[PDB]
Amino acid sequence: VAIGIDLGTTYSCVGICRNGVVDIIANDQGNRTTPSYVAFTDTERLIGDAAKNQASRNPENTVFDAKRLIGRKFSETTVQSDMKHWPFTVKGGSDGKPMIEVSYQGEKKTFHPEEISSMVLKKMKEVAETYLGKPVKNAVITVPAYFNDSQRQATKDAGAIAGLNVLRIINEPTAAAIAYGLGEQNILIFDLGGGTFDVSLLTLEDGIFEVKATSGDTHLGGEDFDNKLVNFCVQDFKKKNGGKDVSKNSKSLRRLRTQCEKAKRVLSSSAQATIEVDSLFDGIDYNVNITRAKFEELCMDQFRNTLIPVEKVLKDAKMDKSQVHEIVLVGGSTRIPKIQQLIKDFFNGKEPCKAINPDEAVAYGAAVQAAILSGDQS
Ligand SMILES: Nc1ncnc2c1ncn2[C@@H]1O[C@H](COP(=O)(O)OP(=O)(O)O)[C@@H](O)[C@H]1O
Ligand SMILES: [Mg+2]
Repeated sequence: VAIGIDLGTTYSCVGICRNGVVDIIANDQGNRTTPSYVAFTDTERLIGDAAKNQASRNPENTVFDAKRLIGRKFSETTVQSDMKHWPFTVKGGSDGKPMIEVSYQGEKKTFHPEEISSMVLKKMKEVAETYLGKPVKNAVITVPAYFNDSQRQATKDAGAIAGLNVLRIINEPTAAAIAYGLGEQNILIFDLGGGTFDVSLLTLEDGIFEVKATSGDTHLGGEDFDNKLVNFCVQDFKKKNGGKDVSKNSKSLRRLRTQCEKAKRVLSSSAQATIEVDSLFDGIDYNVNITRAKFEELCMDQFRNTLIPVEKVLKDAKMDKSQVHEIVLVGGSTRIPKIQQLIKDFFNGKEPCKAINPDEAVAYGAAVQAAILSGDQS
């Protein structure tokens, strides 16, 4: 028995390929993906939905973004940039590795990034075990195509810490292509997730995939679209509440961001949505209606700029966009209709591969590869 695990920047996903078909496994709360969050409380260690749902109440001890630190040295310039985002403490050890400091059961505990990720993997493992009713040990784990040897080995080590026999580390874009069962074929993976954007151009030759070029933006994702709605709501609240500034309270903002993300999802299938927060700031209730057009308007420049990395990978691959045989939409943010419209137009009306829920495709393909590596050629 071998599973496929997408260890995602913001959400992870686990699937299993049995008898040639892939079942993505929902977790305790019925969610087919699980937040890559770990929280420490006076009494318990929380992972996934429970961790994220409690983040606003305990930001200092709720850890996320471990993928941004795994396999890196603390001094790298990316860590210095990324950290003004994290409410949790990160320090450098003697070896120079990042140490995530939190409080757990009234005590101070430090964890390496791969130890945090091992906790997320262990959760996904248990999710599969509950669904299967039997233990699981073998697994394939995916990583971004640009991950280096240290980041990959640290991800493999996280698997071993979680009790998993890691059969192979594989590239996220190649997993997505495998999911779709894709002569030479030029394949463009457009992966717009919760915190990151990755564009990869692949070639399929004799059933063998080759990554020809990659680009993207490590700080463009759904969360940034949430923040445009948050900025709008902060200005709106000020206009109707005598200039009171909600942004000065971190809890209020986080409560507001949570509702902005919810409404954003609604706007992917409805023409408008409501953002509602009772007692948001002071004792003042907040309520606003957001149309798809206004949401699109607020994010247009960011939506438009997703195409610049697409042009770059094609430039680097010495390839004209008309030579792309398939466009694969990965990442939950590719559910936004305006994003899909921009991609299709850029590729002159070519319909993209999107039938597989975009936040599951990576786990989907990973599970396929896990089955094949287990001797199951079904
Ligand atoms: N229907 C939807 N419309 C717009 N965005 C969505 C929708 N569903 C999920 N998302 C977004 O997708 C993101 C998560 O994508 P995911 O693929 O899990 O990210 P990652 O793989 O980087 O962890 C979140 O920002 C979330 O808001
Ligand atoms: Mg993911």
